Amino acid sequence: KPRIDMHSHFFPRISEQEAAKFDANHAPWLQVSAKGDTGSIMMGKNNFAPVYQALWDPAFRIEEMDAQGVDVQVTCATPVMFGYTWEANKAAQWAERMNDFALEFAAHNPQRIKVLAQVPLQDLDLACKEASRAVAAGHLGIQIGNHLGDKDLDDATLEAFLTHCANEDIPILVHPWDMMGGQRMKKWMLPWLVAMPAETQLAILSLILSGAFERIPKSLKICFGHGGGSFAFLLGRVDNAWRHRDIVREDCPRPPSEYVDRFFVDSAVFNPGALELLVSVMGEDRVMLGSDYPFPLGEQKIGGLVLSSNLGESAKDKIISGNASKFFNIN
Amino acid sequence: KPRIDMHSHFFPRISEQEAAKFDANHAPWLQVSAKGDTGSIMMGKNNFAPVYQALWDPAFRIEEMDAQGVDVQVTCATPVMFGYTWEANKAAQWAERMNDFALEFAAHNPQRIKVLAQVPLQDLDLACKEASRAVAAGHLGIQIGNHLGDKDLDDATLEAFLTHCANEDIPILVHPWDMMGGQRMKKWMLPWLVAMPAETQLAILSLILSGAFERIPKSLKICFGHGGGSFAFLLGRVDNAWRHRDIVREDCPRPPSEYVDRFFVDSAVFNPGALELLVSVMGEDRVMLGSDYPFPLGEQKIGGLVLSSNLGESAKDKIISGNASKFFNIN
Ligand SMILES: [Zn+2]
Ligand SMILES: [Zn+2]
Repeated sequence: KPRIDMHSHFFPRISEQEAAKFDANHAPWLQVSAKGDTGSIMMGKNNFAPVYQALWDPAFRIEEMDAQGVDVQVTCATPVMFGYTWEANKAAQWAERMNDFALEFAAHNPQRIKVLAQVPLQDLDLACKEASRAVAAGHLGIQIGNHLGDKDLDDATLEAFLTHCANEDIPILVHPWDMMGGQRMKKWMLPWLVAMPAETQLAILSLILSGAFERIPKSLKICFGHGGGSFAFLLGRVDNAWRHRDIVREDCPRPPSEYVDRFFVDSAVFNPGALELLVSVMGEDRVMLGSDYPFPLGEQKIGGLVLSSNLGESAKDKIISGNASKFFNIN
Repeated sequence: KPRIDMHSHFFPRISEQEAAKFDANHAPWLQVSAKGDTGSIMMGKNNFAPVYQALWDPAFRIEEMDAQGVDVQVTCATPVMFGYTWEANKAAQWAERMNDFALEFAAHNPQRIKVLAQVPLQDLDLACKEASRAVAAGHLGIQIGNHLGDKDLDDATLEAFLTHCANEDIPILVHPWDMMGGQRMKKWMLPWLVAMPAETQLAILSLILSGAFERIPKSLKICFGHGGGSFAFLLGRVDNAWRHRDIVREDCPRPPSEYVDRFFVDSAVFNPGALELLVSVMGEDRVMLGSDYPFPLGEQKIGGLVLSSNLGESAKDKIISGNASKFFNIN
């Protein structure tokens, strides 16, 4: 404290009516109960997901932000409302509305509620254009899904989007999404426990092993959700492959582990042993506090894992505050 | 002072014609150079994967085990030999043929070379039979793939098999294979770095979260390859999902981390920090030295990682030999 939570999500107060004007049965809208405190995300006229009032409603969130030790919270879209599968124009039309909706959300208090914007990533131009229009309008950066939906980061198109954002000092949060294991992982929220970490790790490696970091300006500010999934733990596995296989080493001139200095992670790894190794790999300068609020699989006690750790005080302040102040340029 | 490597692979001297009897298209076979030093595993008339002499030649393997300081090696099928997609009776015939080759491989030196059996896992009745048969013939246990198409370890067919092995005191090594991810990970051996440790993690969580460990006798000796993939690192994320989501908790009565007392992992994580986490999670009693010999991205210097670690002499003895001697019953 100043305490920054850079990983959380919102959903806009849109009517099914307005949603249908985009798509009648594939654009998400928000159903609210009589007594406000509950509701649900809807796809068609049929329920999609039940949802906490904290997801929308900036006023209710602030009270929770006060109850948590949380001064500033960055929030961006729920992966559902991405729409990387729609027509390019309908998506870019949709993109702008959510981003304006996000600012109507951060209008309730623009000091404590910062917002990242979404792009139509299926269309490079519109994506790049939407990004600058939104960051200039007051969004602090961009949140993208981690793939789309079959050729991963590394794809020269997505590399180009990263160059655009890097050239204009646009910060990126990369979020795992649209996993991933097919017709498996049906129970116990397995996609969140197995697939999400894997997606996130895939995205990172796809940048390192393609040698994308050799072509992208160091101006690139890029953060990866959920501690970078399983990346930090499996890194030694990767270096070993790099050392014994020409194919792993062909587009990657340095040991993959060299590249940790070209990206950020959030701290959401839910375990002191694991947070320690994450910092050991990433450096205290490259780990930012994120909660994944207000999702049940997020951190309930926001900052509790960091504050309670055997990390230095120097390290704690950077993670809780220092790193996100510079990354997003917040003061 | 003895050294036991409990994770290595072999491939037998099968000719194109003998494999042709099983399947002209899908039966793997071995093509050796005239000198007898290079080799290729073939699928039908097609080149699958390049391999070298240590895979098939136990004389050449012994000298390599001599150079490496490994006293006793436990080896088992290369997963391409599984034939889980085949017609059952054909696959059962194959399994037996393969497991007889494995006895003949071990014949060169049966005190230093120990084998695990494969099974027609797609058919429970035949699988149990072949497991029993093979162990009575000299195998110290079974190696199975971690899944059968969309069947993960929580599937009743797979749980019945484990339950059989438990009752008959047959140890199991669980190996990742037939990796998820589709057309997504085609460069830099990404399926090995990303999908492989995720598969292994899914196998473990599938037993844990379905409550399968509550139904399977505590006598079951079961080990997971490559340190149980990313399991140990992402355990916190699991325990936290279990604590805040009833659908994650529904079939699993205890916190997922309590189940580390029901299984083992090999030590192949390629990083002293990762090894330390792993041991911290599993305990020095539940981690065993395995190299993934003789594949390019196994451990080239067998035992190097464990030996250069800050672990006590007591824990090193266990991982290097102690644990496997009791797990597999070796002298
Ligand atoms: Zn999230
Ligand atoms: Zn292996």
